[PDB]
Amino acid sequence: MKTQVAIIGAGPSGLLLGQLLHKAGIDNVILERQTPDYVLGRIRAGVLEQGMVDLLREAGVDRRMARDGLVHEGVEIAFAGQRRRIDLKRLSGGKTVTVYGQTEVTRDLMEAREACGATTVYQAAEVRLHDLQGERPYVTFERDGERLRLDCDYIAGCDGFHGISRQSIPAERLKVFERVYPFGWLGLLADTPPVSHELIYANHPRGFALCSQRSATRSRYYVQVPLSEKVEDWSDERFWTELKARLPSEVAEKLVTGPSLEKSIAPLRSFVVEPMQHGRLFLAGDAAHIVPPTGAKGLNLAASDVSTLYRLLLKAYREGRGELLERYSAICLRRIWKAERFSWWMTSVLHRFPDTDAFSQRIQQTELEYYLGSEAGLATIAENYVGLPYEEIE
Amino acid sequence: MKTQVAIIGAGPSGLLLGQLLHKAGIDNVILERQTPDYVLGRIRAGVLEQGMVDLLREAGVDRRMARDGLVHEGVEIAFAGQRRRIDLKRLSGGKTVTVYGQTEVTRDLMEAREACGATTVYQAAEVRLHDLQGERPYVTFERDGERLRLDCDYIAGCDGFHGISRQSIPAERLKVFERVYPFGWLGLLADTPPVSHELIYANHPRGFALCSQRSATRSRYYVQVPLSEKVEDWSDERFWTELKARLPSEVAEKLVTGPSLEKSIAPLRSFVVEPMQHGRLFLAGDAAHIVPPTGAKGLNLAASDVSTLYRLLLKAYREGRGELLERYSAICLRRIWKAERFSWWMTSVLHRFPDTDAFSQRIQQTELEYYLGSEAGLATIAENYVGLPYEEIE
Ligand SMILES: Cc1cc2nc3c(=O)[nH]c(=O)nc-3n(C[C@H](O)[C@H](O)[C@H](O)COP(=O)(O)OP(=O)(O)OC[C@H]3O[C@@H](n4cnc5c(N)ncnc54)[C@H](O)[C@@H]3O)c2cc1C
Ligand SMILES: Cc1cc2nc3c(=O)[nH]c(=O)nc-3n(C[C@H](O)[C@H](O)[C@H](O)COP(=O)(O)OP(=O)(O)OC[C@H]3O[C@@H](n4cnc5c(N)ncnc54)[C@H](O)[C@@H]3O)c2cc1C
Repeated sequence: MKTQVAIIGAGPSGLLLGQLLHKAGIDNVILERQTPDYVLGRIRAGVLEQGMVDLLREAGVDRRMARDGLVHEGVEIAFAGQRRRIDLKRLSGGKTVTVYGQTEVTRDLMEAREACGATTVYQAAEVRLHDLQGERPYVTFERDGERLRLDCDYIAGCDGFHGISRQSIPAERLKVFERVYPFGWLGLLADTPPVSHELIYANHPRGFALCSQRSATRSRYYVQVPLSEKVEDWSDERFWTELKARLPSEVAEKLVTGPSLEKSIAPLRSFVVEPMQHGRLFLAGDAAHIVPPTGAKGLNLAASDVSTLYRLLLKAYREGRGELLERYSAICLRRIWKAERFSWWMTSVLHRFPDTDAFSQRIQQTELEYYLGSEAGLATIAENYVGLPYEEIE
Repeated sequence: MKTQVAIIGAGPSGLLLGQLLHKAGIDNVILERQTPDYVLGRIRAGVLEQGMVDLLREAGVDRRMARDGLVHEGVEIAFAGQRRRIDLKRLSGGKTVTVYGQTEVTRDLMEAREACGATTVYQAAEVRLHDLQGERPYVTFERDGERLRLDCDYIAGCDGFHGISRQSIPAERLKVFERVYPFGWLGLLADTPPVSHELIYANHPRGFALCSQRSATRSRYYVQVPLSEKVEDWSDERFWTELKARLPSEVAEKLVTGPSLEKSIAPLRSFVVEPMQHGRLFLAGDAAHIVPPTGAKGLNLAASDVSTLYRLLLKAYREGRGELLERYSAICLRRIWKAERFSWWMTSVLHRFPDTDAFSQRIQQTELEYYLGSEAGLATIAENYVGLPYEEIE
C-alpha cells in the first residue's frame, strides 16, 4: 500500500492538509485512531482568523461556512464593572474574525473528502512510524486485526498533543518549552440564544468568565475553575449562578439559561517543541504546540502550519524542490511564538491567579486600563486578535 | 515662626514646589536634613519628560537647561545583537525627552531660590510633624542646637523614600504596594564622550546594560548586578570590560573609557502608598512612590505630583477653595499606576532574572521582537516613554 503523503490524524489539521494536497493532485492517506463519530463529538474552537477563513476557501470547503458563520467586527472586555469594546475591524485595518464551530469545520472537510473519494482509514490502531530518516519511510497500523503497511515519501504528523508523531522523534533532538496554568476552563454549550452579539471576555474577582456562541440559537460559555474540580461537581444551575455572578449586572440580567448540551473542563497549557520536524516527518497543529484558549489561536495556528507545509510540499513535488522543506520549522515558529506570547498575555490579564500579592493585582488592572484606553494599546490587542499575517516563504 | 506651606526636603520636589509656590505669592519654607553640598552630590536622573521641561519653564528656571540640555528624538534597544531605534518624536506625535542631569536641575532651583530670598533651613535636625488633622499643624526641628517651631497651614512631604512625612501618617491608614527586584544597577559617571548620541538600552544574556549621558564630554553607563555585590568590588577596568561584554560589538568598539568620577549601586524597587495624603500633610515624589530606573519616570512623576499639588494649593489659597485638596491622591495615583506599569514592563523585558525557565526566556525575547517590530507596539513604548499627558484637574 503506497501514497505520497501519509497523514496521521483526521482532525481539522490532517483533513485540511489532506484537502489542500488533493486539490493539487498530491496523493495522501489519512489515519485516524477514532471513529468519524468520536472526532465529531469534540466541541472546541469557535473563533477563526481571516487567514483560516481564506484557507478554507482555497480548499474549496467554504460554502456552509459563508452561510452560517458569523463575522464579528469587535469583541468586548469587561473588568471593574465596565465593558470596553475593541473595534477589531477599525483597529486592524479591515480584518475581522468569524465564529464558526470547529465541529462544523471538521464536518465540512469530512464531507468534501468523502465526495472526492480520497483514502481515509478510521480506527487505525497501533500507528507506528519507521525509517524517518531514510529515503523511503513507512507507517504501520492494524485495521481491525491485520497489520497493514503504508509506504510514503513524507509523513505529516497531525495527531494532536497526545499523538504518536512527536513521540517518534528522538527525545534528545527536541527542546520543549512549557507552562502549566494553575486553573482550567469549565465550558457549557446550550441551545439558548447568546447574551450578546459579540464575545465578552470578563475579568472578575471571582475568576474569568467568557460569553461566546456558535449560532443565533446556540451558546458557549466558560468560567475559570481551579484544577481540583471535577465536572460532575457542576450542575447546570451552579454554572449559571456562577456565570451570572462573574458578569456585569446589565448582562447577567438578560441571560437566557437552559440545560447543557455539553459540559467539559479544559486545563490551560502553553507548549512549544523546537524543531517541528525530523527527517521526513513534519509536525503540525497541536502535535507541535499548545496555546491556552484565551487568545483563540490554537486551531488558527494549525491552519498556518498546514498552509506552510502544503505550499512547501508543492514546491518539492511539482517543482522538484525538496531542499525547501528544511525551512518549515524556521518559518512556523516565528508565527508560533508571536501567537504564544499573545495568548499568554491575554491569559495573564484576564484570569485570577492564586498566590497574587497586592502589587501584581494592581499591575493587572492597570494593564487592562492602559491597553484598553490607549489607541495604540487597543491596536496591539486587535492586530493580534485578528491574527498576524502569514509569511510568504522563500 | 510661621509660613503658609512648610516643605520637608530640598530635593527636586521640594525645590520645584517651593519655586512654583513663590511665583504665585504663596509663602513656603523648606527644611533639609543635609547640606546644600550633600544634596548636590547625588547624580541620579538624566532623562526628563516634556511635561517636566515645561514645568521647569513655568517656574522660570529653564535658562541653563534650554542651553545645555540635549533634546533626544529617539532611544535605542539592543537585543540578540541588533539595535532597533524607537522614533519617539514620530511615534509620540511630536514629543521628545531632554537629557539634563538632576544635579543640574537641583543646582538651578537652588540658585533661583536663593536669589528670590525665600526661606530654606539646611541641616534641620529632628524634623517632626504635629497636629496633622487639626486646623493648625506645625513642624518642629533643631537648628544646630535649639528646638524651633514652625506653624503653617499645610505640609508638603518632599523628603524622599526615607523621609519622615510618610512615617508620620498612621500606618493603619495606608496601603502599601511593593516589589523588590533581585538585582541592582551599577552606575559609572565618566568625563569621556558618550558612545552614541542616543541612549542605548541593552538586553544581553550576561545582564542589562545602559549607555546614557550628561553632556557631550560626560557619560553615564549602567550594568545590571546582583544584590550580593559591593561597589568596592568593581574596579573601573572590570566595569569597562563588563560593559563592553554586554554591548553589540560595533558599539563596544568605539567606546572611549576612562576613570570614574562616581560609581554607586542602586537596587531596583517598585513602591506605591495609597493614599498620598493625611489631613494637612501631602506626600510628593519619592516620599509617596518609587519606580525602578528602567523607565526613567521617578523624577518625572515627582514633577506631576508637584504640578498637581501646586495647582490645588492655588485654588485653595487664591480662590479660597480648600475642599479641592481632597482630590490630590485620586488625581496623582492614576498617572502613578500607569507610570509604574510602564517601568515594570521595561524592567521585565530588559533584565535577566535568576530562576528563569526556558518558556519565560523565549517569551521575553518575543516581547522585544513584537513590540519592537510592530508599528502599534513601538507606539506603546514611545507614548509611555515621552510620558503620558498630565490631568487637567476639576
Ligand atoms: C476550550 C477550547 C477552546 C478552543 N478555542 C479555540 C478557538 O476559539 N480558536 C482557536 O484557534 N483554537 C481554539 N482551540 C484549539 C483547537 O481546538 C486545537 O488547536 C485544534 O483542535 C487542533 O487541531 P489538530 O488537528 O492539530 O489536532 P486535534 O484536534 O487534536 O485532532 C488530532 C487528531 O489526531 C488523532 N490521533 C491522535 N493520536 C493518534 C494516533 N496515535 N494515531 C492516529 N490518529 C491519532 C486524534 O484522534 C484527533 O482526531 C480551543 C481548544 C479548546 C479545548
Ligand atoms: C540610578 C537612578 C537613576 C534615575 N534615573 C531617573 C531618570 O533618568 N528619570 C527619572 O524621572 N527618574 C530617575 N531617577 C529617580 C529620581 O532621582 C527620584 O525619583 C528623585 O530624586 C526624587 O525626588 P524627590 O525630591 O522626591 O526626593 P529626593 O531626591 O530623595 O530628595 C528628597 C530630599 O529630602 C531630604 N530629607 C530626607 N529626610 C528628611 C527629613 N527627615 N527631614 C528633612 N529633610 C529630609 C533628603 O535629604 C533629600 O534631600 C533615578 C534614580 C536613580 C537612583
